[PDB]
Amino acid sequence: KRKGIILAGGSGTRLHPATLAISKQLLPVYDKPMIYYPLSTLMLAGIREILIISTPQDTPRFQQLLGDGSNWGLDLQYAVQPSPDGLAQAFLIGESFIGNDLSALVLGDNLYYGHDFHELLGSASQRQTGASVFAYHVLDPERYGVVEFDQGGKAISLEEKPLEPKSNYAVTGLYFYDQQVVDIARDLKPSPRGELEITDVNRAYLERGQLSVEIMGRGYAWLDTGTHDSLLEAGQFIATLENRQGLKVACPEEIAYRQKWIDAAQLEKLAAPLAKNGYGQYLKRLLTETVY
Amino acid sequence: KRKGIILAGGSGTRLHPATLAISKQLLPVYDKPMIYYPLSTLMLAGIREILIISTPQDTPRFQQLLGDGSNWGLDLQYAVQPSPDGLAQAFLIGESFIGNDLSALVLGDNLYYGHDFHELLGSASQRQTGASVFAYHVLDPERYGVVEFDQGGKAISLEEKPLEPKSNYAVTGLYFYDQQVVDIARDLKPSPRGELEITDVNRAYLERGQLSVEIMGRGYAWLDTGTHDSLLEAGQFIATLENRQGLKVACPEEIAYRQKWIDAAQLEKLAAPLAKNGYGQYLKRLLTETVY
Ligand SMILES: CN(c1c(N)n(Cc2ccccc2)c(=O)[nH]c1=O)S(=O)(=O)c1ccccc1
Ligand SMILES: CN(c1c(N)n(Cc2ccccc2)c(=O)[nH]c1=O)S(=O)(=O)c1ccccc1
Ligand SMILES: [Cl-]
Ligand SMILES: [Cl-]
Repeated sequence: KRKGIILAGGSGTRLHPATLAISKQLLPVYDKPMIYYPLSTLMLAGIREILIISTPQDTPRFQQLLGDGSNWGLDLQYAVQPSPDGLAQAFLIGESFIGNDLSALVLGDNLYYGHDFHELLGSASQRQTGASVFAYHVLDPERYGVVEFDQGGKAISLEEKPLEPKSNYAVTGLYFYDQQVVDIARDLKPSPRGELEITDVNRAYLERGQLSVEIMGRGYAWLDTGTHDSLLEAGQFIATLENRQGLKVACPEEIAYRQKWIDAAQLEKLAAPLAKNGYGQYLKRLLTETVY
Repeated sequence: KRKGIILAGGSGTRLHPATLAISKQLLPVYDKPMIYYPLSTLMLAGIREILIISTPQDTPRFQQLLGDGSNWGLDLQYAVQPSPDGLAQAFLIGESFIGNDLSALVLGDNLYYGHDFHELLGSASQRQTGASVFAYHVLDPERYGVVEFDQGGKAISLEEKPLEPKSNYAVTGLYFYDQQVVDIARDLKPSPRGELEITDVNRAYLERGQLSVEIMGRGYAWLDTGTHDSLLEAGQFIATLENRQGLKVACPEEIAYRQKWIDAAQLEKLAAPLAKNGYGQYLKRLLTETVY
């Protein structure tokens, strides 16, 4: 079975003053808190048992929003990150949560969208050995881990934030790991910046021949929310799809309902308190519409 | 083989004064003229032989932009629509262009986007009998043809712009027809509004048991450009994907290049005149990037 982890840590001061109010991942993308999207993403890969790592100060705030997840058929747990020592520390912090299980790590500020996303996540979640990551063509690969391919399409190198990228293929912030991830991670020492890097972990799988790098196609939307401009862009986007469709993106209640993790009576009950606004009215409509 | 048709007709005065300047389908969605999207859509379904129907006044303008299509591996032809007698008149006007072949009709102001769009269009283009259309969940099904399904998911009725819709499933403006389409069409008389309706044609296939209605999923983007607000929304959208990816949506040159309809020397030649701007630089980069 596969446990999940959301890294919803500090972005420091780089989005202040917006974020003096609350954590980045509490800020909304259009109509719902940023963290609903990566949560919804782990739910879509069929993952029910999730660890949220954030700062000591923001843990309670996430707790208040999300609880223990039992309202939605989930078991949500929390772990505090004291210092921003890199995202590969997620595995050490999360070491007893993980235990002997498989895992998935997602960034709390990435936004995914597209057709058959459920199936793309299934095929990486389905593999019970090695590691699986997604490469997505971007304008600015310097901002991310960057995968290099040989003429045959096989991954041959990874580099973290290179000043001179080998490709425009960025590694997305959504990752799948077998039971080897903790131990590889424990053998890491901090990078020149002073962080435990996810790229160093993925590289170790690569050298073992156990890294699968699947392409996320250009028909998928991968966005993030690292600047005020891009956050804004992300809101417009979702808003446009939602107002077009009469359907929501990353509605956790709906997803749990479609995963069969809660039933129509439980859904109606979550809808009860929110009946006056468009969101509770949306969850009520899902009881009596067939949506393909 | 399958011929294509683009209906890029009058929107009257309903977008004036923007459109006193030029036809709607000449207006740009972000960086390229509206008509590049439905053109690109027919190209993606593997269609090379295309009839553009527009007003007498706009035919030359389309001609000037697009030519005979031979620059892009296409054979583009033109036919004038004198009066706005409905979109089912496309088949009568287009009757000798169609001849004994299969066909596809697309609206000149619809925007499609998503993963495996190429494969969704292939599976309807592949069928050599009957008709195939796509139903897409929308907020406002009153604006469109609306398909009804039975508990099993089978189409059981179609209605044009109903005041009291049976579902939120709109029939998109992208349609595939066998050789029966002209004759069915010739048996149509104008609706109460005074138009030859596409819904009446699709209904006739439905009653013959020869209408396939495939769902276009919520992971696809279906947008249109009927109002100034929505046009604007469509531009933002495309712009967001393009600036994110460093990739274009509905670049006809690129598509013809990937269809193998033109070669790397022809592409370089189309790039030559546009070298100074971002678009010609984009076509040059496609000569030497591998894009999955
Ligand atoms: C639009 N997407 C989506 C989908 N596709 N669905 C339908 C669904 C729900 C569960 C498993 C497969 C499909 C849904 O109920 N809510 C959604 O937001 S999605 O696959 O692109 C998605 C799913 C979760 C988070 C972000 C996007
Ligand atoms: C993003 N899309 C797209 C794609 N997918 N491609 C790649 C491609 C090109 C030809 C056949 C299959 C895939 C492309 O070269 N240009 C594109 O705009 S698309 O399928 O959503 C599309 C294609 C044509 C018009 C509008 C969207
Ligand atoms: Cl794709
Ligand atoms: Cl879908």
